[PDB]
Amino acid sequence: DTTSDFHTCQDKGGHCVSPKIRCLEEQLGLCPLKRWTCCKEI
Repeated sequence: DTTSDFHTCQDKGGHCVSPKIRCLEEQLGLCPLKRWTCCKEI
């Protein structure tokens, strides 16, 4: 991508969390970094 235009993480569910964060509910989206999960609240 040249710009953020897609189904992101924080938008449909919750914010992007680094692969060591308390996930209340894990969901699917786009986070630009690493193994960052889209977590619906922490």
